[PDB]
Amino acid sequence: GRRIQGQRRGRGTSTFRAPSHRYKADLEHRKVEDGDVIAGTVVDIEHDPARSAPVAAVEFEDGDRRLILAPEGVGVGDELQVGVSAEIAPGNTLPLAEIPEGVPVCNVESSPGDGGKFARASGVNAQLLTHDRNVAVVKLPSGEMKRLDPQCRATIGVVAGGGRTDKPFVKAGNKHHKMKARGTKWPNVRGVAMNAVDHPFGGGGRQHPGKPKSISRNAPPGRKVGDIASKRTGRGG
RNA sequence: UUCAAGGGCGGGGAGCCAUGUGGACACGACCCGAAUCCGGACGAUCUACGCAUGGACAAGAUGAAGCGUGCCGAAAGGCACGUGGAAGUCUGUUAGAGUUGGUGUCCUACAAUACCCUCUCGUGAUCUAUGUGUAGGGGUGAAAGGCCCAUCGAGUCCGGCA
RNA sequence: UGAGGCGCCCAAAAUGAUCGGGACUCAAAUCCACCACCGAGACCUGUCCGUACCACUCAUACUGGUAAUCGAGUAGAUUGGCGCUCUAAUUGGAUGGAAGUAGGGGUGAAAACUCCUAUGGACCGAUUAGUGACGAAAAUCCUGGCCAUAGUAGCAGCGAUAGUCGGGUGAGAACCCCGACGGCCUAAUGGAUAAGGGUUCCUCAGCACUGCUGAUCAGCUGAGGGUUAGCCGGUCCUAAGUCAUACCGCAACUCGACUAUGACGAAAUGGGAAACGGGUUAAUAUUCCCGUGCCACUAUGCAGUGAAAGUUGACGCCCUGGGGUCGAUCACGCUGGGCAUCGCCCAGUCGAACCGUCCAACUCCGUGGAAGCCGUAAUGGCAGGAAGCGGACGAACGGCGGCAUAGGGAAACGUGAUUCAACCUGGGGCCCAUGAAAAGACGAGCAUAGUGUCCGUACCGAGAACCGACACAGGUGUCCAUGGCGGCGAAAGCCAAGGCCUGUCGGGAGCAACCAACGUUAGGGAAUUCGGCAAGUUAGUCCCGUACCUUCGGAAGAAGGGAUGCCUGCUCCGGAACGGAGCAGGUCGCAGUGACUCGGAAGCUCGGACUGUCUAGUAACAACAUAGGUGACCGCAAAUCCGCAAGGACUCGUACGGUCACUGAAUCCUGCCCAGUGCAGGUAUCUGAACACCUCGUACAAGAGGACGAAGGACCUGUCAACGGCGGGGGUCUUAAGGUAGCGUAGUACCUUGCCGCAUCAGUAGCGGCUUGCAUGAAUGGAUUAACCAGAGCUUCACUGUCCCAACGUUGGGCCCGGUGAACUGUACAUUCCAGUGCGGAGUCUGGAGACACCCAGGGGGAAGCGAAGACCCUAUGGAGCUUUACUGCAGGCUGUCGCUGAGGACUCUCACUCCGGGAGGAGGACACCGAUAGCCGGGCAGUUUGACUGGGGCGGUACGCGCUCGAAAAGAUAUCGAGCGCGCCCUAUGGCUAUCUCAGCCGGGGACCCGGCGAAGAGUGCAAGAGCAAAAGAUAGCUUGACAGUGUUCUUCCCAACGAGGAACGCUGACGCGAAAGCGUGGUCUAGCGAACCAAUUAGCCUGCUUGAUGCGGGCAAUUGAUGACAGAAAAGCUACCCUAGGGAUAACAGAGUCGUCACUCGCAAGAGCACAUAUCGACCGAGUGGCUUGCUACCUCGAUGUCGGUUCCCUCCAUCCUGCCCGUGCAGAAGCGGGCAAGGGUGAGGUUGUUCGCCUAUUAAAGGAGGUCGUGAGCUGGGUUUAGACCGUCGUGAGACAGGUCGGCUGCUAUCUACUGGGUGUGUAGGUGUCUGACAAGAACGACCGUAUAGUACGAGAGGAACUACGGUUGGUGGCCACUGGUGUACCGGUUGUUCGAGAGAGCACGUGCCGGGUAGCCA
Ligand SMILES: CSC[S@](=O)C[C@H](CO)NC(=O)/C=C/c1c(C)[nH]c(=O)[nH]c1=O
Ligand SMILES: [Cl-]
Ligand SMILES: [Cl-]
Ligand SMILES: [Cl-]
Ligand SMILES: [Cl-]
Ligand SMILES: [K+]
Ligand SMILES: [Mg+2]
Ligand SMILES: [Mg+2]
Ligand SMILES: [Mg+2]
Ligand SMILES: [Mg+2]
Ligand SMILES: [Mg+2]
Ligand SMILES: [Mg+2]
Ligand SMILES: [Mg+2]
Ligand SMILES: [Mg+2]
Ligand SMILES: [Mg+2]
Ligand SMILES: [Mg+2]
Ligand SMILES: [Mg+2]
Ligand SMILES: [Mg+2]
Ligand SMILES: [Mg+2]
Ligand SMILES: [Mg+2]
Ligand SMILES: [Mg+2]
Ligand SMILES: [Mg+2]
Ligand SMILES: [Mg+2]
Ligand SMILES: [Mg+2]
Ligand SMILES: [Mg+2]
Ligand SMILES: [Mg+2]
Ligand SMILES: [Mg+2]
Ligand SMILES: [Mg+2]
Ligand SMILES: [Mg+2]
Ligand SMILES: [Mg+2]
Ligand SMILES: [Mg+2]
Ligand SMILES: [Mg+2]
Ligand SMILES: [Mg+2]
Ligand SMILES: [Mg+2]
Ligand SMILES: [Mg+2]
Ligand SMILES: [Mg+2]
Ligand SMILES: [Mg+2]
Ligand SMILES: [Mg+2]
Ligand SMILES: [Mg+2]
Ligand SMILES: [Mg+2]
Ligand SMILES: [Mg+2]
Ligand SMILES: [Mg+2]
Ligand SMILES: [Mg+2]
Ligand SMILES: [Mg+2]
Ligand SMILES: [Mg+2]
Ligand SMILES: [Mg+2]
Ligand SMILES: [Mg+2]
Ligand SMILES: [Mg+2]
Ligand SMILES: [Mg+2]
Ligand SMILES: [Mg+2]
Ligand SMILES: [Mg+2]
Ligand SMILES: [Mg+2]
Ligand SMILES: [Mg+2]
Ligand SMILES: [Mg+2]
Ligand SMILES: [Mg+2]
Ligand SMILES: [Mg+2]
Ligand SMILES: [Mg+2]
Ligand SMILES: [Mg+2]
Ligand SMILES: [Mg+2]
Ligand code: NA
Ligand code: NA
Ligand code: NA
Ligand code: NA
Ligand code: NA
Ligand code: NA
Ligand code: NA
Ligand code: NA
Ligand code: NA
Ligand code: NA
Ligand code: NA
Ligand code: NA
Ligand code: NA
Ligand code: NA
Ligand code: NA
Ligand code: NA
Ligand code: NA
Ligand code: NA
Ligand code: NA
Ligand code: NA
Ligand code: NA
Ligand code: NA
Ligand code: NA
Ligand code: NA
Ligand code: NA
Ligand code: NA
Ligand SMILES: [Sr+2]
Ligand SMILES: [Sr+2]
Ligand SMILES: [Sr+2]
Ligand SMILES: [Sr+2]
Ligand SMILES: [Sr+2]
Ligand SMILES: [Sr+2]
Ligand SMILES: [Sr+2]
Ligand SMILES: [Sr+2]
Ligand SMILES: [Sr+2]
Ligand SMILES: [Sr+2]
Ligand SMILES: [Sr+2]
Ligand SMILES: [Sr+2]
Ligand SMILES: [Sr+2]
Ligand SMILES: [Sr+2]
Ligand SMILES: [Sr+2]
Ligand SMILES: [Sr+2]
Ligand SMILES: [Sr+2]
Ligand SMILES: [Sr+2]
Ligand SMILES: [Sr+2]
Ligand SMILES: [Sr+2]
Ligand SMILES: [Sr+2]
Ligand SMILES: [Sr+2]
Ligand SMILES: [Sr+2]
Ligand SMILES: [Sr+2]
Ligand SMILES: [Sr+2]
Ligand SMILES: [Sr+2]
Ligand SMILES: [Sr+2]
Ligand SMILES: [Sr+2]
Ligand SMILES: [Sr+2]
Ligand SMILES: [Sr+2]
Ligand SMILES: [Sr+2]
Ligand SMILES: [Sr+2]
Ligand SMILES: [Sr+2]
Ligand SMILES: [Sr+2]
Ligand SMILES: [Sr+2]
Ligand SMILES: [Sr+2]
Ligand SMILES: [Sr+2]
Ligand SMILES: [Sr+2]
Ligand SMILES: [Sr+2]
Ligand SMILES: [Sr+2]
Ligand SMILES: [Sr+2]
Ligand SMILES: [Sr+2]
Ligand SMILES: [Sr+2]
Ligand SMILES: [Sr+2]
Ligand SMILES: [Sr+2]
Ligand SMILES: [Sr+2]
Ligand SMILES: [Sr+2]
Ligand SMILES: [Sr+2]
Ligand SMILES: [Sr+2]
Ligand SMILES: [Sr+2]
Ligand SMILES: [Sr+2]
Ligand SMILES: [Sr+2]
Ligand SMILES: [Sr+2]
Repeated sequence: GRRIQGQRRGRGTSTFRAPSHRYKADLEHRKVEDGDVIAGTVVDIEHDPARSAPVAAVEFEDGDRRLILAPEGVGVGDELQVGVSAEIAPGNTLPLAEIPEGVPVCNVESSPGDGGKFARASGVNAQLLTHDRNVAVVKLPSGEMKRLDPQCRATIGVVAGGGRTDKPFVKAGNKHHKMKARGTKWPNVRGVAMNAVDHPFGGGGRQHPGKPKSISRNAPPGRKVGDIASKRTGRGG
């Protein structure tokens, strides 16, 4: 047949790329020499096109003006700290080691100095549970217990924008505007609604997948559609 | 070949070459005739979708939240009037976009998709110009096997090829 | 009373009857005899030719001879000859005229040869041997040329109907120019431009070309000329993004991703230093010239030490205040014009950049001191300091002054105001959406001077300059969005400025038919139709008023009702408007939203929630999307995806994420099933590859086996909002469960027009209910639902030419004339008609009939008309797209192993390598990544296959390999999807021999046993059938292994007649068994029980392997076993309605033709009953027929096409008669029924469901008959059904997909040549004229039917009931004609009146061929 939509994606053509030339900044933690002698002042709160959440512009002591992944409760004028000796206050960044157990953090680094990888979406937060000399245990938004190098930096507090998901889009037009700010092809035509040549589920008088939807992990691209390697399906049992 | 026998093939000198001609096989194989398949190229001046930078939307209707005033209330609030001006909101041949019916006109046409009346949309998932990107078993597709320069259930050109 | 001959009745069909026709009756019939004739290419006969044979001969050269026993021919075989080109040898012709061509003479059976004459003006032969791009009637053959078509179609149709009278120029004027009059265009038909074009621009001179006619004209032809820039674009900047170089990949590159660098990337329309006004030319113009001004850089001078922080460039959508120019309008003045019953109407009244100055808003400061005040259109503001007062900063493309005794104007050369586009500046609101960047500029003075180069510059910008082959009704961006009236308006309509008469052929006919657009139609009012399709109705604004239902938004403009102008004088709101809302009085019309503009309304049901999307070019929908619901994967060194790789999208993203899927708003809900399939997890044991390891084997190696065992599978578990499933049976069974809530005859229900009800005169429709559901049912989502809809169906009110039933009118065509001027199509002939025949669907054949030639107009019956090598169907060892547990492979994923890879069946470490980090360093780590290989998964991808037979194909079946009987016609051979029926083995005895013996069955004596008798065979002999067999071929007993090895002959397979395996009969040789021996035994009495090559295993001996020997392991001769049943041998599944090609009437669908079982109709016989009575009437059985209306059968015609059903319109016919006329019978009193006969003149109608045909139903009727004409009628109409592509449901299928099952949508080309006919002409014939006739023939339905009255309340009859003859009056259908009457029309005409323009008035134009309304003459009509 013809390559399915999931295969057109990988080519990274315009239709599938994110509007990067419109994105603001890479909200990675600042790189400090050591000591924590780095402080800045929240100079402004801005909208972040790539995450539908707010971001804060900070002016650091040494003269660096950088956008920051802002937690909830940060406002203009407030002073933020980034370093091993930073104060344990919402909005400050420091290694997990320096963080008191039982404190919600966000923008947690995967590997020390990478800039942050976990808990960066609207209103989410990781939960630092255990400390140690070799391993800091964090509970991520998905609820999974993650073991991290205690040298991994994080920001105290939860991410700004919480509850963004509580309000329904109501209209296709609203979904539309948001989708235009992402790297996604939208709207979505059902596989069952296409011709056999276009999808494993296409074809047949009435619409229906002429096959079970749970597909093997080993399936090749073009065939791996439907419920990928499902451990189970439905709501029952 | 055969204990044995019986079979098979060959045996008392005619061939070799040349020229014409009958016929066979591979090759285009008496000549034309068709839908393919493959290779390398050329096309996004059409069109599909995305992106960049610009542009367009008379007038009218309806009257959301919010706010106000008055009365009622212990309060919560309620009611009335006003204000306000929301909306993939209504009417609209505004610009602009489209095309339900006439199965009208035309059907060697004005036109290889046109004409007229009726009809639908017209502040938005809107329409539109230019630039720009995606290329052939590949694009693009709110999916009709639609569209990729009058051609697409696999473009076009030349070649494979007689 | 029997028999025979001829005839009669039985006896009905569709355009015109037939024996070929005429026509025939003591025959021109039939039968019995006879007589004489005609009539082939036969037969006889003369001459000649060919061929064969004979004699003579070198001869196949002559000559002679023979043919009763020779003379036709498609495919094909054989052989002699004609012509063409060039070569060679030999030999000729030609300027005293070659070849060729044209006409003509001669020869040859013919191919073809030759001569004469004319033309021509230079080459041309013959013989012989060669050479070959050597011969055309044909291929929808190719190219060129040409005729008919035809002086034909077009030069009309579009909301842009456009001209006319004079004159000018010229050889020539409808369309070239001037004037007048008349018109057209207003977001365009005007002005400026982008792309694109490229000289189209201007001038002069032209008209052969181009131009829908003409042309003096031009976008055409000839010749010249024309585009002038510091300040308008380019140039500069960067955008999405592109390229180049470096680096890396790649076999490689002109290929490819990242990362660096550099460059490229915006001409209307992104950012951006600076120019305005006027004048000038045939054509340029912010470019030239005049005046005035400005910017940048540089130099000099003065000033200045500031200089980079900040600001700007620089920004979304929606609402809105304020400032404010142009425009427009109002008031008054000035200048000029127009009009002249008034006193009005029009135009103008100007003046830039720039320099200078003014500042509202915003922000902030001082003062002040609000505890309730300040403020807005609105929000709002304040002791964190309100108002008020003062102040800093601070705007216009704006005001003001200069510019300006610049410019411009004939002149005047204004002044104020309102509403205010541009432009300036604020306030508010929205985002799961956040609305560029960079160069540059400001920051940062002034004088004077110098420099400011390079490229573009014309013109069109479109119903003739662009793209569409065109001077194409198409397509094509920007701005002019503020000209006047109008009105809500950037709407309509009318009119300016400006443009045009080129959406470019004209002339003529009261101008016919017919067609395209359109106006008006009495009464009825959807009767029309599949369907109100088409048309119409309603309409603007204000007031009153407004249901069910509802998600409380809506429904809603629901519905329904009323008002509407003008004039006079006023009130209210507001600062006011040339803004708005009202009042009082007066008054006109048919009509006051007067034209124009401008909704018809209501209810029920189905679907999809909604806005949105889509098949460019037959589908706009119920399909796609959607928010909402849900499930799946993934912690980021991730999941998913692209790349061979280098690398990459997602991703400046991180679970409130984003990937993969399903369902499809809300609301109420979403049951049972984990057996199969899918996914996932687990797994003692089982199974499970390669490397390494072990055993055997090999001096080694091949190889055989073993141990170990990953993923995977077995096995267990989880999982259905995972594929899917939820039946039959009984009061469980398959295969897990056995259908719960709901809904239900459904867009799903075959039966089916289900049944009841509603509604209608009548309702296959629709709605409600019932419901056992052929075959509903829960995210394959169920139910339900307000709102929405060019979605499907139904009903009602209103309205109407849809209809009854048509008419009249308008505009453009049509017709005639001038000019211009195609195409389609053409084997030939062609004046046809009725029958027949023929490959069964004829203008051309046969027989008749008719027919004087030509032309004009017409509507289209026929030419199975033209257009397209049928899209249907089948066939082909065709193609393609699609599917899958088809065949075979390939990517990809998982997994083991080896290399990378290091040190000390579980472990530590660091040093390769990986990742994080700017770095130090951290994390990990011999793993991972990568290379190689092995096992598993693997329609994600590729190549293929998927057979044949067949009363078409499919399904079914196998007549696909074998044996028997019959078919089979007495040798042999012989078909069908012919009839009956078998074989794919079985048997160590059920084989072989020998000995002894005789069987079924019946009878007699003591179903077992014993004895006797009869008994040619009916028994038995493995299994079909047919055949064979009795001291046996059977039975019993005993013995035995011949069911043996080798090798042939022959026949069969395969008649004749070639073909393999297989088989049989008969031999020779060897070895045996039994018998006294002859002899028997090559399996079972005979005919079925079967399998190639390649390969393997096996048996015995031998041959052989690359210089040589040995060993291993191979190659071969002969043969046995292993299978191909599609059985003389491929390894092999489907869909296509998205389809494509080659062909086929070799094969189907409709139709024709044949048949006539079926169907319709009739007849013979007459049982039976009809109270008695066969026959008033009904009528079984059985028998005999006719038709060609039903159906089936066949495959004869057609696949280079003969368009389906139904309807409609229009014409002809048949009779088997429904009515009407005339009769006969009756179980006929009458009236009326019932049955029958003659008879085809006429009639046979309107409606409800349904596409229907049919049929059911309703009211009428004399009756409301049936059938043929290609199931008459699409070059006539329709397009509802059927029958393409889109989509849904039920059922089927793993799936693609399928289903005379249902459902919504879905294209109808052509200018008539011939013929035919309706009408109209011109000629010829009869044979200069006028007028009047005849009547062969021809057409008619010209008339059909009914009601009523008198007869008569009579005849008849107890009564009830109730006729006729005849004479009358009227109605209806049909027919022909006419307009006094009634009615319609009446774009003659007269009137009323709305908007607008001409100043008013008067009088007029436009508002589509009347703006609208009223009346209406002639004429035409019903
Ligand atoms: C020129 S061919 C005309 S068609 O054959 C006309 C005939 C009329 O009987 N129609 C049919 O035969 C229709 C057959 C159909 C069949 C077999 N199957 C279907 O599903 N639908 C049909 O219409
Ligand atoms: Cl989202
Ligand atoms: Cl000859
Ligand atoms: Cl320019
Ligand atoms: Cl304001
Ligand atoms: K055919
Ligand atoms: Mg970041
Ligand atoms: Mg996008
Ligand atoms: Mg979807
Ligand atoms: Mg589809
Ligand atoms: Mg597929
Ligand atoms: Mg383009
Ligand atoms: Mg209001
Ligand atoms: Mg574009
Ligand atoms: Mg010679
Ligand atoms: Mg020739
Ligand atoms: Mg003609
Ligand atoms: Mg001239
Ligand atoms: Mg000019
Ligand atoms: Mg024109
Ligand atoms: Mg009427
Ligand atoms: Mg009818
Ligand atoms: Mg209509
Ligand atoms: Mg007032
Ligand atoms: Mg229905
Ligand atoms: Mg919809
Ligand atoms: Mg279409
Ligand atoms: Mg539509
Ligand atoms: Mg969803
Ligand atoms: Mg769906
Ligand atoms: Mg849907
Ligand atoms: Mg019903
Ligand atoms: Mg369920
Ligand atoms: Mg579904
Ligand atoms: Mg064909
Ligand atoms: Mg087909
Ligand atoms: Mg194929
Ligand atoms: Mg890295
Ligand atoms: Mg395939
Ligand atoms: Mg092949
Ligand atoms: Mg076949
Ligand atoms: Mg015989
Ligand atoms: Mg084989
Ligand atoms: Mg063997
Ligand atoms: Mg065979
Ligand atoms: Mg074909
Ligand atoms: Mg034939
Ligand atoms: Mg046939
Ligand atoms: Mg035809
Ligand atoms: Mg009769
Ligand atoms: Mg009687
Ligand atoms: Mg008649
Ligand atoms: Mg017919
Ligand atoms: Mg016809
Ligand atoms: Mg037709
Ligand atoms: Mg026609
Ligand atoms: Mg229909
Ligand atoms: Mg489809
Ligand atoms: Mg069908
Ligand atoms: Na092929
Ligand atoms: Na393009
Ligand atoms: Na309100
Ligand atoms: Na339309
Ligand atoms: Na292709
Ligand atoms: Na012959
Ligand atoms: Na031709
Ligand atoms: Na000024
Ligand atoms: Na003209
Ligand atoms: Na809309
Ligand atoms: Na299961
Ligand atoms: Na079901
Ligand atoms: Na809609
Ligand atoms: Na009419
Ligand atoms: Na005709
Ligand atoms: Na195909
Ligand atoms: Na086959
Ligand atoms: Na059959
Ligand atoms: Na044999
Ligand atoms: Na018959
Ligand atoms: Na009659
Ligand atoms: Na009917
Ligand atoms: Na026909
Ligand atoms: Na018809
Ligand atoms: Na038609
Ligand atoms: Na028809
Ligand atoms: Sr990052
Ligand atoms: Sr980083
Ligand atoms: Sr499917
Ligand atoms: Sr469940
Ligand atoms: Sr483009
Ligand atoms: Sr709207
Ligand atoms: Sr239509
Ligand atoms: Sr119409
Ligand atoms: Sr057309
Ligand atoms: Sr509208
Ligand atoms: Sr195309
Ligand atoms: Sr070729
Ligand atoms: Sr002969
Ligand atoms: Sr002969
Ligand atoms: Sr030739
Ligand atoms: Sr001609
Ligand atoms: Sr005209
Ligand atoms: Sr036209
Ligand atoms: Sr001339
Ligand atoms: Sr010109
Ligand atoms: Sr550039
Ligand atoms: Sr610009
Ligand atoms: Sr204003
Ligand atoms: Sr110009
Ligand atoms: Sr222009
Ligand atoms: Sr145009
Ligand atoms: Sr004018
Ligand atoms: Sr002209
Ligand atoms: Sr009239
Ligand atoms: Sr009707
Ligand atoms: Sr009707
Ligand atoms: Sr359409
Ligand atoms: Sr729902
Ligand atoms: Sr399972
Ligand atoms: Sr039930
Ligand atoms: Sr005609
Ligand atoms: Sr058949
Ligand atoms: Sr025998
Ligand atoms: Sr199947
Ligand atoms: Sr289909
Ligand atoms: Sr034909
Ligand atoms: Sr008769
Ligand atoms: Sr009668
Ligand atoms: Sr019929
Ligand atoms: Sr019926
Ligand atoms: Sr039907
Ligand atoms: Sr169907
Ligand atoms: Sr239809
Ligand atoms: Sr004569
Ligand atoms: Sr009477
Ligand atoms: Sr009486
Ligand atoms: Sr008029
Ligand atoms: Sr009106």
